[PDB]
This record gives sequence, structure tokens and C-alpha cells, in this order.
Amino acid sequence: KSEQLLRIDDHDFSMRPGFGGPAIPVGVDVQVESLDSISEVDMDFTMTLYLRHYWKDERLSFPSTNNLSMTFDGRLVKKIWVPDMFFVHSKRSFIHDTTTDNVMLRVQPDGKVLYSLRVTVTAMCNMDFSRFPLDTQTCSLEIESYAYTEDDLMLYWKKGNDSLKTDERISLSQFLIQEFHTTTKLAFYSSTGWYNRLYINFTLRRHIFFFLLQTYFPATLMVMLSWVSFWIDRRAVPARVPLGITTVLTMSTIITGVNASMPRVSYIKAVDIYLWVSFVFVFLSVLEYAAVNYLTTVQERKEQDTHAIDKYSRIIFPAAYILFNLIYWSIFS
Amino acid sequence: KSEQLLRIDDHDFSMRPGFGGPAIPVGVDVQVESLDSISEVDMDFTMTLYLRHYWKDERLSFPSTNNLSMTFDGRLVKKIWVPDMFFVHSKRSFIHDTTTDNVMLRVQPDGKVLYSLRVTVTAMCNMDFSRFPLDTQTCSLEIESYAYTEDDLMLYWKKGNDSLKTDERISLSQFLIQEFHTTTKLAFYSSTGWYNRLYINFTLRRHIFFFLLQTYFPATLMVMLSWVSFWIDRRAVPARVPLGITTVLTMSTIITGVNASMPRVSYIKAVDIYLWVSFVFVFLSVLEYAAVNYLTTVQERKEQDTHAIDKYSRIIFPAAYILFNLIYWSIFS
Amino acid sequence: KSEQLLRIDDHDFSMRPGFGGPAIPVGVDVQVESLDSISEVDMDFTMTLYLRHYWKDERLSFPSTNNLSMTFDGRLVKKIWVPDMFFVHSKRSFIHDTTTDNVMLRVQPDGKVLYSLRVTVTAMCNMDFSRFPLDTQTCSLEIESYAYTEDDLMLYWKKGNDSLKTDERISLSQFLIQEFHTTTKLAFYSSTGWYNRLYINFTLRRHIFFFLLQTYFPATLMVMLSWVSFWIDRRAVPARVPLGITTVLTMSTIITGVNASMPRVSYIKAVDIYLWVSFVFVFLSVLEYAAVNYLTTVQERKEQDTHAIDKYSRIIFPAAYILFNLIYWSIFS
Amino acid sequence: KSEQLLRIDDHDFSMRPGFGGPAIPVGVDVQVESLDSISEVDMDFTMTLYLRHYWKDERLSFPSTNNLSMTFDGRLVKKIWVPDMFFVHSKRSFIHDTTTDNVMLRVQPDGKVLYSLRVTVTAMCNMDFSRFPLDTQTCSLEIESYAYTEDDLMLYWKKGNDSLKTDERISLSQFLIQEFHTTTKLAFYSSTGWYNRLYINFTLRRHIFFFLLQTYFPATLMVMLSWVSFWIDRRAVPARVPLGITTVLTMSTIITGVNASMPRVSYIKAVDIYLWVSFVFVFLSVLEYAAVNYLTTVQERKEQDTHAIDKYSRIIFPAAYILFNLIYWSIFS
Amino acid sequence: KSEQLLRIDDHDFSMRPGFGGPAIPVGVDVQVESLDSISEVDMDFTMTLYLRHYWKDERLSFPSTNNLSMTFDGRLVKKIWVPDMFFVHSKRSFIHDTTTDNVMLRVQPDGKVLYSLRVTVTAMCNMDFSRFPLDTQTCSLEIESYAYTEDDLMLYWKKGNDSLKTDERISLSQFLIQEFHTTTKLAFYSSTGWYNRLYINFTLRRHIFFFLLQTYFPATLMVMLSWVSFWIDRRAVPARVPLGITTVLTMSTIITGVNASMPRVSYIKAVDIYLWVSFVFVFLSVLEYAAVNYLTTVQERKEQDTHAIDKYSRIIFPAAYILFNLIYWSIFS
Ligand SMILES: CC(=O)[C@H]1CC[C@H]2[C@@H]3CC=C4C[C@@H](OS(=O)(=O)O)CC[C@]4(C)[C@H]3CC[C@]12C
Ligand SMILES: CCCCCCCCCCCC
Ligand SMILES: CCCCCCCCCCCC
Ligand SMILES: CCCCCCCCCC
Ligand SMILES: CCCCCCCCCC
Ligand SMILES: CCCCCCCCCC
Ligand SMILES: CCCCCCCCCC
Ligand SMILES: CCCCCCCCCC
Ligand SMILES: CCCCCCCCCC
Ligand SMILES: CCCCCCCC
Ligand SMILES: CCCCCCCC
Ligand SMILES: CCCCCCCC
Ligand SMILES: CCCCCCCC
Ligand SMILES: CCCCCCCC
Ligand SMILES: CCCCCCCC
Ligand SMILES: CCCCCCCC
Ligand SMILES: CCCCCCCC
Ligand SMILES: CCCCCCCC
Ligand SMILES: CCCCCCCC
Ligand SMILES: CCCCCCCC
Ligand SMILES: CCCCCC
Ligand SMILES: CCCCCC
Ligand SMILES: CCCCCC
Ligand SMILES: CCCCCC
Ligand SMILES: CCCCCC
Ligand SMILES: [Cl-]
Repeated sequence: KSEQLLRIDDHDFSMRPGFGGPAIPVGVDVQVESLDSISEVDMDFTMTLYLRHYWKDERLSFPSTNNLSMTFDGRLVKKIWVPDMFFVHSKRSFIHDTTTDNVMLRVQPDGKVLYSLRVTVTAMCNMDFSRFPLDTQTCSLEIESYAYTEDDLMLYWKKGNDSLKTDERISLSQFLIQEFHTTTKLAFYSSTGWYNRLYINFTLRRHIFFFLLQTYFPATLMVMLSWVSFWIDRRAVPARVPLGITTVLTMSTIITGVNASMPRVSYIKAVDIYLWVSFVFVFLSVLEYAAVNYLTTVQERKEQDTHAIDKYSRIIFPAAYILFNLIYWSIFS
Repeated sequence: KSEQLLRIDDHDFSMRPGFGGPAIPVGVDVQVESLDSISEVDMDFTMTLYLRHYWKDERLSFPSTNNLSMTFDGRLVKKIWVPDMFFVHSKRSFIHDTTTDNVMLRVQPDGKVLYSLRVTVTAMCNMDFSRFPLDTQTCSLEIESYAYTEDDLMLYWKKGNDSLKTDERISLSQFLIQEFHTTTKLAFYSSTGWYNRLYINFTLRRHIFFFLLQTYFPATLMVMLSWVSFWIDRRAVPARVPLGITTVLTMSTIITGVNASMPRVSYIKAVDIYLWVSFVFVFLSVLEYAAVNYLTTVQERKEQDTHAIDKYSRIIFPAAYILFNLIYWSIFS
Repeated sequence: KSEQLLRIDDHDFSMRPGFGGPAIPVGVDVQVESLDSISEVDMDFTMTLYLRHYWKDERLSFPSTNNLSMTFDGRLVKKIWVPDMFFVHSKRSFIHDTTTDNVMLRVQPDGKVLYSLRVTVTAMCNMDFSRFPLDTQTCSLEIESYAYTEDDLMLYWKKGNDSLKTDERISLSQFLIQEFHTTTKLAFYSSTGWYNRLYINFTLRRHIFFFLLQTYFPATLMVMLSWVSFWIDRRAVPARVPLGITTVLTMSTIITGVNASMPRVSYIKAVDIYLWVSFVFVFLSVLEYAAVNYLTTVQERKEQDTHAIDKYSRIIFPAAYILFNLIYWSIFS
Repeated sequence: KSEQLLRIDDHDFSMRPGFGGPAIPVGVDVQVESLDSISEVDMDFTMTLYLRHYWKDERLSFPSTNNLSMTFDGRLVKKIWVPDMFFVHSKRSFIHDTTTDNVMLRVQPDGKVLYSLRVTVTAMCNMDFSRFPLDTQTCSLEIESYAYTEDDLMLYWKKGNDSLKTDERISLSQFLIQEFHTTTKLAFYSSTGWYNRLYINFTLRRHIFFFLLQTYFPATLMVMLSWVSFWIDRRAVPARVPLGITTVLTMSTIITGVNASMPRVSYIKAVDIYLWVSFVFVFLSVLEYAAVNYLTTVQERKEQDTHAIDKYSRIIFPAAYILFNLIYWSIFS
Repeated sequence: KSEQLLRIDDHDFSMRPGFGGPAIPVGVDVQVESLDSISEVDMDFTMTLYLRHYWKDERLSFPSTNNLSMTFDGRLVKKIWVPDMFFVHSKRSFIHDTTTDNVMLRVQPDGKVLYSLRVTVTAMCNMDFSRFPLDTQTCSLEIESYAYTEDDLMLYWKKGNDSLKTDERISLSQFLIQEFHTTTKLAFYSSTGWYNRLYINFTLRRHIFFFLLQTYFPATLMVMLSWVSFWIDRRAVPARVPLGITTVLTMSTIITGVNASMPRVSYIKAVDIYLWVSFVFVFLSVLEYAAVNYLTTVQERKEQDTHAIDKYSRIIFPAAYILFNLIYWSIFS
């Protein structure tokens, strides 16, 4: 029997190796396989990865006439001591079990142990949509021991920044992923003490042009169309009102559609400011004509060319819109 | 074997410590990790937290030459007695088990025991939307023993108010969370007797301005645009009907969009009252012009400036709208 | 050991108590904790409740010097005989297991047993939406034994009508719940025979006014607005067609929005009759003006005031609409 | 002990009864409890039913002084041999386990065995939407042994057609269900050989009138409304363009709403053909007027009643639409 | 006992057959049963298939007087050595267990073993929608051993290309599936070494005409309708503005509907280019009329037929649109 080469019954595996002395160093190697999905309403992302652990345990040493290693399946995990890593700030996770448990153990003759497994984890990530759609989001994934403090277990990356590998085909439907790097930081819990924590960081960016076209182009086009009505003669009363009254309806439909398409984030964003300012510029154009029409009628009654209001509007409106655009794109870059 | 130091087979662990005498005091410490999501239609929320228990049992005392404690994993839980806490008025819950069970046991030489575990719980919370979007919601989370009454298990907060801790980065997409505090109360069941119950309370608020702009601003703008038609000469018949008839369509589209965007709660809210009153004001303007056009025509037939009705309307309509706004915002603050 | 006081190994627990003789009566108590959600498309509802069983077993009697009882957790269930209740016409159900199994057992010295557990169940309920939104629905939940007929197990409510208790804070978002009561009935299966079945009944209602306002108010307003066009002089040709042609579009958008907001039930409902009848009234108003315009044009050519059609329409249309409203509200109450 | 009457340890239960000789005949009875839901996009349905098996085993015979039978729960299944039935072309299935396993075993003294259990299954069913909403779908559910061929296990319906029973209150929200019947057929697998397969067949139909009204009524109404414009004098130029240009908008909105409400099936259906042909008729009415206006204008310049085009159109358009309707309803019945 | 024919306790089954020698060849057969669904947002697909293994082990050889084989259920898998296959780049998977585990084991007298099981797997597939709706997508499913390298386990298709079978009725609601074939390739991991991988490839196509009609046809029709306005006399000022202003609204509604119906892929597709270029053509037609009306008024004031702009537009606009169509359909084929 292979398990008889390891003195399983002659050793206690309920305690850590090197009990009562210096901590046992444990190395971790992570390989990212894919990114499944990201949810903006609930602010979470899903990841699939390979997790590996390295440590040395002298109780598992077995004699041999060569350097061949022995491979065991997941059934040996319950009989020996293994590190209990867990993911912080996670919502749910599981280990794949098709067609059997995806757990592997490899033991060297001296006693070096390799522990590999495949896991899928969902983690939280705080997001800020103030600068939508020009926003940049940074998320992270954290790994930490559960029950052992730094006095008993010393956790670290095995090969520095070479311990993180990513698949060549990792991609998202609506985001750009870049800048994968690893950091470490000590965390404190008042109940037990100090712990070591490992981080995996990355950054997300959007496709600016798609939002630019769809949102901003119709708004500017409709504003210019509303401007155009200033060059039509005032005497054609049933030929100037329809343009102004039919620009507002189109703007309202555009706003409703854009609101429907965007994610349900309930606070003011950068896109909302642009759309509601443009709505006022269209609204004021109709108010301008009512004043012109009213003043003309008063003169006719009193007494019985181009009005100066139109001349001033043709210059004032484009300047105001250009100044607003300059300020808006200077603030939001 | 570390389990041989504790006389597991020399004691019965089917009964609480100190059976037949005074109840064993059990303290609870809770640290909130995050709020996952909140549902308005189903009226529930999801929370992730750490749960810790403190109690003393002399049967677990073991001799030692120093003050060191022994740490055990989740496999020892089934061999000893632990309190059976559960969350009242919950819909679903589970304990995280990646990469293994998130259960820790720590035993002091004197006999003090620490039992910590990590759990996610979904709980119900009644909500009132009569004052939407100016509503305030209060939700609570409750903990209680299942099978032991107050005569057997005395449940209390270990450090009073200081037993609750919260994360620094806990937030919600569409709500503001504040006022975390803890209270206790006795609960009675006719079948078995009295129980001790613990509470965790918090309050939720919305972002007023986002709803204010989106909902209220277009309605007021359309009402003013409808008022504008009172200043146009009545002789321009195909230049005054379009304004009135195209304000109604815009108002209807705005109402439909707002209803679509809001949650599907089927009773009258504070927002719905405002929108449907404004619709009537737009509707009454159209009828007013129909009366003027009819009366003016009758004069032409009988016989073969500005009409009094328009002069009165110009003053009557804004005063009524201002009075309605004052009363509405006085009632709903 | 507590399990040694009960002669577990001296009795056979694969057979019911009193085997070979009269049936064992079992009492049932139910307390409804909350109603989670209801689905109209799939016609089912979710409930959380407490289930309690009472029966007498002489094999569990143990001597004592007093009248104290012993409380056991769920690990003893597998060693004794317990009734196998199940829910009829259910879709899915489970027993909560946080932080451990929610099962309690209490045994009296004489031999009376109490078996309580906490369960969440989803059950089906047929619904009829012919009279929406004036419909009333009756749903029920049924409890029955699985393998034992009435010859072996006699199931009944322990305290008659007083065996059902409901929480004070049970409510639904879009329905009103009332009239909780319990009944019993015999059922027959050809495979084994008769069974006793228990019922829990309740009724549901809607908020009439919310649907009334939203659906019916705009339709009536648009119909009256279409009527208003009869009082405009026929000579204002480009001032009367737009009103009629713009009422149809508003009515169509209202109908589309109503259909969108409604649940996806694909057969004729009461509200659909009202809306599509009003669409005919709006459609006929446009055709009425076309007949007037054509006849006027014929006279002008032939030869080279208020037309009778308008005068008759002003009286005919409101009377027909009032008659339709009276009949419709008499049929559907 | 009840299990000691049956010589469990004296027989090998890893082999089928009558091993080495003729196959054991197994009968099947099915009772349908309810139909849960149907998914048109994924083309599958969910059903709940009772499954019963009948077979004879001499190894389970026990002596008795009477003819009473012994009933066991699911804990005896793991010690004896039972048929390994499974559902073909299924996606997911499970057995209900509240408050315990819904498995029953009954043994007659001679050796007859009954095996009943309650199971919920989701199965695939290909659908064709070419003739929507006048389409008819046929679905089926199949039962077959997994490991035993026809040489070792012979499967058949116990009571012919009378083996299928349906609940009185089975129905669907949007479909009509009828024609339940059962058939059998042999299946071949090259890896192992021949197998027996059992079928349960039914047919589905829709509500024609709900779709008829909703879709077809507005399209015909708008087409007739567009026809109406042919009777208005050509000189009323700003009274004839609006009708034609506002009918196209209503038609487009109706088409968009209908497409949104219907299921997302991405190929041409019978309803789509009717709506787009009606869109062409409304479109051509606008072009017809432009030709009339241009030709009249041509004469005015050259030189300086009712045009023939209107007279011919008034007859040509209705005849073409009637012919299209006749052909369409002849092809699609 | 059947398990006593195989010397289970006389051999160690924690090591592969022929340990220390040449690699053991394992053959694989796959039969595809159905394709459940496909998700374009998350870029994945679900498949149900049969998996079969072939290998030879002398330790399972048993004496016999004939060539009959013994069939075992899933309970024997835990006692012998079986290959640990797993699916690469998968998100979730499970093995069906109704009414029991769908695992079959067959052993020949000489020692040949057959291992079949039924599994459902969800796998990722990268998609590119740059050419929507005329895109072509290729997906694959990959199988690989987990813990054994090529030095110990050699994986291959048993009968080459003939080892893949597909059901006769496999189809998708909105895709066309074709070109099933199999390949092999070696993969390298730096942790352990080379591995063998197996592939299953297929291709998906859409229904061109459904998207063609719905999207493209209304855009072309509206562009031609906007072209129509060039043939109407300029003096009919309130007879051309409504047409131009009502084409833009229809185009906007069509674009909004198309955006709503399409999957939420956030980058520019081939469909978006066509719709927004057409929207510009409609916009320019309105501005063209503004120049005509302005210049005409200038002449009347200064001084106190068909303008050249219309004459040039009648030829310029259709030619530009035809050139754009030719280029667009040349680039995107
Ligand atoms: C969707 C809507 O509801 C709007 C969108 C475009 C609008 C039209 C634009 C121009 C005109 C011409 C005018 O006649 S006139 O001789 O006085 O010019 C009468 C009014 C009419 C028919 C409008 C009616 C309302 C609309 C259909
Ligand atoms: C009429 C619209 C004018 C738009 C002008 C855009 C100006 C962009 C300035 C960018 C500054 C970084
Ligand atoms: C359905 C298409 C109807 C087209 C009507 C054309 C009428 C042409 C009349 C020509 C008279 C000179
Ligand atoms: C593909 C780039 C489309 C750019 C549209 C113009 C946007 C102008 C925003 C002010
Ligand atoms: C006379 C019309 C001028 C149009 C452009 C106005 C100036 C733009 C830059 C301020
Ligand atoms: C209190 C809500 C009233 C809404 C108007 C009811 C109109 C009924 C006539 C259809
Ligand atoms: C305009 C409506 C004409 C309807 C004709 C229906 C004929 C059906 C033939 C089967
Ligand atoms: C480009 C299509 C526009 C057709 C307008 C009507 C032309 C009539 C010519 C007799
Ligand atoms: C003068 C009217 C010409 C109408 C046909 C124009 C066709 C242009 C094709 C480039
Ligand atoms: C936008 C309204 C302008 C009104 C100007 C009135 C100046 C007398
Ligand atoms: C942070 C708000 C920026 C708003 C810019 C408005 C410029 C007129
Ligand atoms: C108490 C609700 C009043 C709603 C009035 C809406 C306008 C008729
Ligand atoms: C339009 C007047 C608003 C006044 C608000 C007063 C709130 C107390
Ligand atoms: C109800 C449509 C108009 C009917 C006119 C009848 C003329 C004789
Ligand atoms: C729109 C109706 C036109 C035909 C009217 C016939 C009146 C006799
Ligand atoms: C507006 C008429 C209402 C009539 C209601 C009749 C109820 C029996
Ligand atoms: C509007 C035409 C109805 C034709 C009825 C056809 C019934 C199958
Ligand atoms: C990638 C080319 C996009 C061009 C968009 C043009 C919109 C007017
Ligand atoms: C868009 C066409 C412009 C043609 C200008 C010709 C000026 C004579
Ligand atoms: C209307 C232009 C169509 C061009 C088709 C080109 C096909 C290669
Ligand atoms: C914005 C309008 C300006 C008019 C100045 C008289
Ligand atoms: C709003 C209607 C006014 C009528 C005055 C006679
Ligand atoms: C409403 C129809 C009136 C007809 C009068 C002759
Ligand atoms: C868009 C056409 C403009 C022409 C100006 C002369
Ligand atoms: C908006 C029309 C401007 C024309 C300038 C020549
Ligand atoms: Cl006019």
C-alpha cells in the first residue's frame, strides 16, 4: 500500500508542522484562467483561477531508491495537514468537481509538498460612476489565512512578481483589462492579532467612442437644428412653431432612451449634466419666439424687416453653447 | 494526539454545561463585512458578517506547563456541544466553505472556548413607499437561540454597544447607510416559553436631487410651456393648437417613462400625485382655447383685441399652480 | 449518556408505534412566519412556516425522580421513527440549516414527543385573470402523509381552528391578504387507498384605485378631448385635422405602455375591452370630419353655418359613451 | 428487527433477479401532477409526476402467518436492487426531500415489489415558429433504462393506455393542453445494443383572438385611415400631408411595440409578413399625393376638379388590399 | 459476492496500472446530445454529451467459463482507478443523478474496462461582433487530464474522426450550426510538463434576412421619403417643414428601438454605421430647405420658378446615397 510508506498513524496531523517553534513559510502561485462576468448594479466580478501552495513537512518523508515522486488525489486531504486559505470580501465560491474533485497532491522524497486546486470566486469591488462614461475603475482580489496568525504561518509570494500569470485570451465584452500586478499588506484583527494578506490588482477602462457617438451626437444635432429656426421670417407663423415644438419632443425621447440604456445607478453622472443643459437650450429657443410674436402684434394695434431679438440671438446662442462645451470638457477632461 | 488531552470519551456532550443548575451565559460579538444587495419588490437585503461566541466549560480543561492555547478546525465541532444560534425572519443563509469550512475553535487551558464562523444571511424587511422618493426605511437583523429557553441559555452582548464593528467601505448603489446600533429584547413563544433576542439596526436614505431633477423638472417646464400659449393672438389659428396638443404628448411620454423606470410597486406614491395633477393643468389649457375659438366665431355670425378669457387666464393659472406647489411641499416636507 | 436511558437497541424503530393494531393519532400545529413572494406568470407563491407534530410512543419512556424533559437535536432523528409529512402540489422546498439543522426534539418522561422544524415551501395556485384588475384569487396549502394510509396514521388538527397562528407583520407589496382558515378533507389514491389531507386557506385582493387612475383616466380624457373638436368651425381646415390625428397617437402610446407594464398573460382581460373600445371612438371622430369636408366641397363646385352632422354628433357621441360605460360597469361590477 | 426477516446478507444484490436467464419484466405507471412552466426561447418545459415500478424478486420473500405487507422508507434502497430508470433528452432533474426522501418501498409476502417516488424533470422540445401565432407544437417525455439492454431488462406499460393519469386542474397561463397518450418504440445504441423507450405525448395551442385583436386590428385601421385621405380636396395642401405623414409614425410605433412584446425568435414569422406589407401600403399613399401636387404645379407655370390619379386610386387601393388579405389567409389558414 | 471475484483487497488502487513503465493509452468517445443555450453578453454556451473511456487493467481480470461481462453501478468507482478527465476553460458542470447516478462500468474477462457517464458542461467562447449581423463565430470544447502528464497517461481519439457523433435534431433558436470535427494538440505547463488536449469544433451563423428587413428597410424608406420633399413648390411653406421634421422623429424612434432590441455589446458594430450615416442624410435635407427659404426672402426685400439649389439637390443626394451603399456593401461584403 502506498499510504503505508507514509507513517500516517504514527504522527498527529491536527497540528501544524514545527509546532511550538518558528513559523512554517508557505508560498503561493496564482494563474488566472478567465474573467467570467462583471455586474455594475451589485458591484462584483467573477474570476476563475488556479491556486498553488508550497511548504515543507518532514513527517511525510519516505525512503526510496530514486527521486521519483508520488501523486495522490483529493482523498488524501482529510488525512494530512494543509493550509486553510480563504478569499476575503467574497460573496460565494466553489471548487469544480467534474468528473472528480480538482485537487492534486505531489510529495517529494525529502518532504516537499505541492497543493494545487481549481476555484471560482465572486468578490466585491467598490465603484464610482460620477465621471461616466469617462470613469476608470480599480478592483482587487485578496487571499489570507483564516485561523493562523503571523506567529504560526508566514505567507508570501514564492517568486515575487513572477508568481502571477494570466491567459492570453482574457477579455471582457464592455471593458478593457490591463496592469496586472501583485502587492502585500499586513492586516490587524483585535480578536487574534496580525495577519499577512496578498493582493491581485488590475484596472478597467471603457470604449469612449461608442458612448460619445450615441449620446452626444444627437443632442448637438438637435441643438443646432433648433438654432436654425432663427433665420426664417417671422411672418410665416405656421411655419416656425412646428420646428421648435418638435425639437423638444425629440430631445425628450433621446433622454428617455439614454436613461433606459444606462445601468440603474441613482445619482448624477457626467452624462446627465450634458443632456439636461442641452434641454434648456432647446426650451429657451421656443420662449424667444413667443416674445418676438407678442411684441410684433402690439405694434400693429398701436400703429393702427428683421427684429433685433433675432439678430442678437443668432450671435448669443452659439457663443453660450461653445463656452459651455469648453468649460464642460475642461472640467471632465 | 491532541484530542486525547481533552477527555472526549470521559464526558457526555449531548447536554449543556452545568446541567440542572444556573444557565450558562453566552456572549456574542458581530463584525459586519459588507451589504451585498437590497431588493425593493421582494423587500429583503443580504449581509455578510462574522459571528463569534464566548462561553466557559470546565469539561474541556487540560493540563499544561505554560499558557498556550490549542486551535481546532471544523472537524471538532461535531464532537462537543455548541450553541444553536439562528437568524429569525430570514429567507436563506449558508456558511462559506472555500477552500474549507470557515470554522475556528480556540480552547484556553482554564476552559474558556471561542467559536467563530463566517456566514451570509438574507432577511426580510417591511418597507413603505407612500412617500417615495422622500421615504425613510428602517431595517433590522435578529439573532435568537432555537431550542434553549432563558432558563438554560442566557444570551447577551459581551461588551454592550462596543460589541458591533463595521467595515470602512460598506456602501450601497442607491442608498445611504448610517446609524448602526444594537438593542436587546425578550420574545415569547406560547409553545415553550421565553427567549432572549438581539437586534442590529440601521437606517436608509436616498439621493433626493437625482429624482428631483429627472421627475419634477420636465413636468414644470411643460406646464410653463403650456402657459406660454395664452400670449399668442387668437387669429393665428394654425399656430396655437399645435403647442397645446403637443404638450400633452410630451407629458404622456414623460409619465410613461417615469412609470417604467420606477420599481413595480402597485399603490399611489407621492410622485404619482404630482405628475397626474400637472397633466390636468396641461389638459385644461387646451379646452380654454376651444371656448375662445367658439365664442369668437359666434360673434362673427351674429354681426354678419384680446378676449377677456385670455386676460383672466394669464393671472389665474400661475396663482393656482403656485398654491398647489405650496400645499404639496408643505404636506410632504 | 442520555441515549442510554432510552433503550435504543432494545426496540425496532423501522415500524410504527402500535404496529398491527389501531392507528396512531398525530396532531399538527402550524405558525405562518412570512410570505416571501408571488409570481403571476407561473402561478405560485412562497411561504415560510413552523411545523409541529404530537404523538405518543411508549418505547421512549424513561424513569425519573421528577417531571423534567430531555431536549435532543437533529442527530437523534435518524435513530427513531418520525412521521413523514410532505406538501402536495409543491414545486420546491428545503429545511434551513444555519448555523445548524433547525430541528428540535423533546421527550416527556411518560413518552409524549414533540417534533418541531422550520421549512420553506413553494406551492402552486391556479389563477384566473379574466376580470383583471377587479379579480379575487383564493390559494391554499396542503399537508398530507406520504406512505401511511388512514388505516395506519390518523392526521388531524390538534386544537381545531386555534391551531393556526399568523405573524402580525405579514404583508405583500401588491396584494391584500385576509381570511386565514383551516379545513380537512379525505383523498383517494388508486394505488394504496384513502388519506387524510389538511388545508390552509387565504384570499388575495388588489388596490383598485391605482389601476383605475393609471389605466382609465387618460383614456376618458382623450375621448373627451376628441369630442371637443366638434365645436371648431369647419373652415379652419389646418386647425382641426391635427387634433384628431394627434389624439390617436397619444391613445396608441397609452395602450402600448399599459400592455408593457402589465404581466404577460396572453388572453383577453377586462381592462383590454375598455381600452380597445375607446380606440374606436377616437377613430370614428376623424372619419366624421372627412364626411363633412367632402360634402362641403361638393356644394362649392355645384354652386360655382353649422353642418347638420356636427349638430347630431354633439348629442350622439356622449350618449353612446355613457351607455357603454353603464353597461360595462354593470357587467363587471 | 424488520430487516432480519429478509436475508439481506445471504444474497448478492449487485446482480439483477433471474441473472443468467430470461429478462425480468418491469411495469411502469405514471401520474402527472402539474406543468410548471414553458420556455419558448430555450425550447423546454417542466413537469412533475409520480413514477411507479412493478417487478418480482424471489429473494425478498418472507414467511408470514397472514398477507400483510411490509412498508419501508428510502433507507432500504441502498441494500437491494432497483431499476435504474432515467429520463432521455433532459436538462436537469431532482427528487423532493421534504420533510424526508419521497421514496416508498412495499414488499408482498410472495415477493412482489412496489417502488414509488416523486420527481421533477425538465426536458427539451424543439419548436417551430414559422406560423406564429397560428402554430401547433408537439412535445414528449421519454423514459429508458440506462445500463440494461432488452436482453436483461424488459420495460413496458403495465396497463396499456390506462397507465397514464392526469390531474384535473393542470393548465398553463398562455397555452391549451390536450391529447395525452402513450406509445412505445425500440432504440439502438452502437456501443451496447437495443433498448426499450416509453413516450408521453401531448399537444399545445394558443389563444388566437388575443393576438388577432392586438396585432391585426390597429394595422387594418391605420391602412383604412390612410385610404381616407384620398377624398380631401387637393387645394388644402396643409391639411393632407399631415395625415399621411402621421399614419407612418403610428404604424412604426405599433410595429416596434409588437416586436418588443413578442419572444426573441430571430427569423421571419407569419405575423411579421402582414405588418411590413401594411407598412408599404401606408408609404405609397404619401408618394401618391406628391405626384398629384407636382403635376398640378406643372400646369400652373405652363398656362401662366378631381385629378385622375385620385379617381383611380380610390378603386385600386382597396382591391389590392382585399386580394392580399385573401391570399394571405388562404396560405396561412 | 460479485466483488469477491475481483481481488480488491489484494491490490493497491491508488496507483495507475503498469506503474513505473510505459504510459497506459486511454481512448475517448463523445456523443453530443443537445445544445441548451448560448449567451452573447457573457460569451458562453451549454452542452450535454456522453463521455466514454477505454483502457486495459490486468488486476480486474477474473476467471470465467464463458465470455459474459459484469456490469456495475457507480458504487464501484470509489474502489478502483479511473481517469480524471476535466473540461478546460469551463464555468460550471455537473453529472446527472436521477433516478440514480448515471455512471456505468463494464469489465471484460480479459481485463478491458468501459467507463461511461452523462455530463452537462458550460464553457466559454470568445466572440467578436465587429461585423454584426453578418458575423461568423467559432467555438470549441476541450478535454484534458488533470494530474497525469504525457509520460504516464496518453490520451487520444479511439477511432479518429469517427469518434464524434451528433444527434439528428440538434439546433438553436437563433443560430445555424455546422462543421463538426475533432483535432488534437499538445499543451505545456511550466509546473509539471506537457499534456494532451482534445478539441471539438463547430461554427455558428445567423439569419441574414430577418435583420436585413427589420433594420435596413425602414432606414432606406425614410431616406427616400425625405428625398421626396424636393419636388414640392417652395411657396407651400407650411407643407414641407412638417415632412422634414417628422422624418427625423421616425428615424430617431427606429434607432432607439434597434438599440433596445440588440444585445448590450458596448462597441461600434457594422449595423450602427449604417443607421447613423442615414440619420445625417435626413438631417441635411432640413438644412437645405432653410437656405432656399432664406435666399428667397432676401430677394423679395431687396427687389421691393425653381431655385437652383433644389435642381442640384435632386441629382446630388441620390448619387451620394448610392455611392455610400456601394462602398458600405463592398467593405462588409
Ligand atoms: C408627434 C406629434 O404629435 C407631432 C410631430 C410633428 C407634428 C406636426 C408638425 C406640423 C404640423 C402642421 C400644422 O399645420 S400648419 O399648416 O399650420 O403648418 C398642423 C400641426 C402639425 C400636423 C403637427 C401635429 C403634431 C405632430 C404630428
Ligand atoms: C457647436 C459645438 C462646438 C463643440 C466644440 C468642442 C470644443 C472641444 C474643446 C476641447 C478642449 C480640450
Ligand atoms: C398598391 C399600389 C397602388 C398604386 C396606385 C397607382 C395608381 C396609378 C394611376 C395612374 C392613372 C394615370
Ligand atoms: C466615431 C466618432 C464619432 C464622433 C461623433 C462626434 C461627437 C462630438 C461630441 C461633441
Ligand atoms: C452671423 C452669424 C454668426 C454665426 C457664428 C457666431 C459666432 C460664433 C463664434 C462666437
Ligand atoms: C382616486 C383616483 C381617481 C382616478 C379617476 C377615476 C376615473 C374613473 C372613471 C373611469
Ligand atoms: C378585408 C377583410 C377580408 C377578410 C377575408 C377573409 C377570407 C378568408 C378566406 C379563408
Ligand atoms: C426620388 C423619388 C421622389 C419622387 C417624387 C415624385 C416624382 C414624380 C415624377 C412624375
Ligand atoms: C431630373 C430628375 C432625375 C430623377 C432621376 C435621378 C437619378 C440619379 C441617379 C444618380
Ligand atoms: C428668451 C426670452 C427673451 C425675452 C427678451 C425680452 C426683451 C424685451
Ligand atoms: C462638477 C459640476 C460641473 C458642471 C459644469 C457646468 C458648466 C456650466
Ligand atoms: C388622493 C389622490 C388624489 C389624486 C388626484 C389625481 C388627479 C385627479
Ligand atoms: C414653487 C414654490 C416652492 C416653495 C417650496 C416651499 C417648501 C416649504
Ligand atoms: C360615423 C361616421 C360618419 C357618418 C356620416 C354619415 C353620412 C350620411
Ligand atoms: C370618408 C367617406 C367618403 C365617402 C362619403 C360618402 C357620403 C355619401
Ligand atoms: C359612471 C356610472 C357608474 C355606474 C356604476 C354602477 C355600479 C353597479
Ligand atoms: C381581420 C380578418 C380576420 C380573418 C379571420 C381569420 C380567422 C382564422
Ligand atoms: C468607424 C467609423 C465610424 C463612422 C461614424 C460616422 C458617423 C456620422
Ligand atoms: C447639397 C447640394 C449643394 C449644391 C450647391 C449648388 C449651388 C449652385
Ligand atoms: C443598392 C446597391 C447594392 C450594391 C450591392 C453590391 C453587392 C456586392
Ligand atoms: C437671448 C436673447 C437676447 C435678446 C437681447 C435683446
Ligand atoms: C376652462 C373652461 C372655461 C369656460 C369659460 C366659459
Ligand atoms: C353621427 C352620425 C350623424 C348622421 C346624421 C345624418
Ligand atoms: C446643406 C446645404 C447648404 C447649402 C448652403 C448654400
Ligand atoms: C441657415 C441658412 C444660412 C444661409 C447663409 C447663406
Ligand atoms: Cl394655414
